[PDB]
Amino acid sequence: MSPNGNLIRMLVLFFLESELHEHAAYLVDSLWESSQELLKDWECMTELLLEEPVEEAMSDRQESALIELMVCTIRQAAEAHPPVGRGTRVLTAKERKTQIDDRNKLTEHFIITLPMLLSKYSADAEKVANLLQIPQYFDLEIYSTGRMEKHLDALLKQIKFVVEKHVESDVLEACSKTYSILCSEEYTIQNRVDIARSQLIDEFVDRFNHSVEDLLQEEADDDDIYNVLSTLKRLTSFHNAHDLTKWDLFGNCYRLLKTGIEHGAMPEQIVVQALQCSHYSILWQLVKITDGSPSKEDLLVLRKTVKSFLAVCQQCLSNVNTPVKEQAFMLLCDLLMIFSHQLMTGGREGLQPLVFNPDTGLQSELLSFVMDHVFIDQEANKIEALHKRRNLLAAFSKLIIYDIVDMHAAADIFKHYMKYYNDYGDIIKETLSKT
Ligand SMILES: Cc1ccc(CN2CCS(=O)(=O)CC2)cc1
Repeated sequence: MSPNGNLIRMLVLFFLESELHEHAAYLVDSLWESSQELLKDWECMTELLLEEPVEEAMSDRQESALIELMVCTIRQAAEAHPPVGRGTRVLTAKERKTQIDDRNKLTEHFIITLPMLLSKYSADAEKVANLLQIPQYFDLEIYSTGRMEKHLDALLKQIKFVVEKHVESDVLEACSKTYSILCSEEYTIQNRVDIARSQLIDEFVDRFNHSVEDLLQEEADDDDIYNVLSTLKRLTSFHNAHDLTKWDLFGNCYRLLKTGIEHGAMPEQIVVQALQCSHYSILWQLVKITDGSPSKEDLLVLRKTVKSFLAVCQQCLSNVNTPVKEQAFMLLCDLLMIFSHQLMTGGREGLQPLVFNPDTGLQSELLSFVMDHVFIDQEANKIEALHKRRNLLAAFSKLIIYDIVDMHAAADIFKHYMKYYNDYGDIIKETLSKT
């Protein structure tokens, strides 16, 4: 109890203080055989985190490590398998019984205590994004069973306060995914969560629409920019996993982008998010059309939308801010792939009107960005910026393979940048072999 408390406290210390475990998941996984009993004392963990001291209080860094360790243990108990990259899969009857009981214990426990945890740590973006990894492991049927509706309300309350207080893509994304999980995985509670969700969306769609109108009718206050950006981030975040097409967000994202192109002066992060939000609106318009039985005008309306947006992402390659150029680029390669001829596969040849072959102008510009932003002359940030330029190349690589761009003009650029490997590589290879 206070014994298990000492062990968990020293465990958080050994993790933080040694460089002997870099990943919490890996430490937990390694101690799992020997210390499963300790590592699932979740009452002890939430107590440490929620109670005030008498004494010796936890530091902010230890609080954070304890949450990350707690969530790793919740995953291991619920999944009953090592974490990704310690895998090698069949459970014994006793492991299956322990998995069921463990899921039951953590579900009953964290349904009650996750609201209290979110409440206390509501400001700390890292901690909240960690704490919201938890409900994905819930046995959601218990929200009915244990007459625990009071605690579902409690969570939705605290998710609302979190979404309202924050703009970090991590946090917003954890809220978005957590609403997804609560909704479409149990009918009893679906109806209640849908209401809390759509109410939350309405409040943000109002704030966004009022902020857009402020910004555009204006010379523009720093408040006008914060208001648009902050509300748009929430809606973009959610628009990935929630179909928000009933709110015409595309229209206002389009105006934000059309204004910034025209008067040249839209803040980079408003352009980037407006781009992402518009893209997510289109993907969702497309899903509703594939699955429905769409009329001729239904298709031709989505066509006009996609053409004006391809045109916006085209013009956005010429914006000064490289984050914009990269977003515009990534969406161009996505969209030109999606609205290729592939679309007409699976007897779906009704969709011909939605196909788009990029013109030469666009292919040339999708060639330039590669030359300018994938192939550049010149710690942690640089291995992250490399994998991104890899994604940007791979994304572009797909348009080459299917001849959506000039597949020859592209290979020439690959010759030009590989030259020093085809001219001196053999000599460099054998030399480095013998050292
Ligand atoms: C939102 C936004 C889009 C594009 C630009 C770039 N600007 C317009 C394209 S251009 O070549 O006509 C002159 C440069 C700026 C802002």
